[PDB]
Amino acid sequence: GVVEEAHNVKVIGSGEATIVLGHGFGTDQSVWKHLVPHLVDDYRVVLYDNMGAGTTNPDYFDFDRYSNLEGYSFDLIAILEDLKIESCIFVGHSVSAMIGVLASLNRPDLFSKIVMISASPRYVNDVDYQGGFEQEDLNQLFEAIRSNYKAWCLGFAPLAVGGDMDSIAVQEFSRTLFNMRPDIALSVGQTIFQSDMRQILPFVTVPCHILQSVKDLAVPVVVSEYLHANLGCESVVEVIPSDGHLPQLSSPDSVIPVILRHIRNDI
Repeated sequence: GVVEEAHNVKVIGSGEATIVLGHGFGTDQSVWKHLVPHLVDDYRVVLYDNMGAGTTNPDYFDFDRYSNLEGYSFDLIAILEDLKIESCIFVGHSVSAMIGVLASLNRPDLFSKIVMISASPRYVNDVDYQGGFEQEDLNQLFEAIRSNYKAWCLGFAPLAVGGDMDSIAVQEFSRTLFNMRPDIALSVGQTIFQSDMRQILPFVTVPCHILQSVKDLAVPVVVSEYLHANLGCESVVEVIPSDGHLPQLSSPDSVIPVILRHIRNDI
């Protein structure tokens, strides 16, 4: 199947009860490796890769399509339609949380709940909003990515993942980051860092569970409070006593039980 192949779609199980898991920048569906084992006996589990991940064909990366997060939301809806899924719990890591939110505005019927891990609607600070970054900080980042990609990957992965600098998770994320084509990494990094989803949050109607590490390079804790205050749906927040932007990969013993409780239990 064309969509299946392009996004490396994997489907594990057959019930109606379905969970779809979307990954963040720099990684792939393997970020879910410590969560999936605990879902498959109860749910049909769907994994996919975002266009532009290093596991995808760079020929399919259309810079205009992906110039806004809406392109990735259309991909998500296409995957759901291709699989004939009528409803799912969507678990979105990092940018995928916002991708799922956008998809839910167009097709709320397809989602019963969104569980977000490491989400942010806006990374750039203004005089009334803390997102974590000044524009000049983002400018430096993009220049690094342009100048020497390998070296940028090696420096960034430990910061993003947190914990011990030579952990297996750091190594894995360095590998997946460097698997991206450099031009695509740069373009998508800019699209994400410059995004702004704040204005649409009041229109969300699907219930959201907002989870993050207490220490996350890209997500100040106040962002979780901001999502909770401004989302128009029912929501709950749980800050986890963990380090890292990919804590489901790097700190599973502390993080997986929290994600599971939010998947299995409704607000």
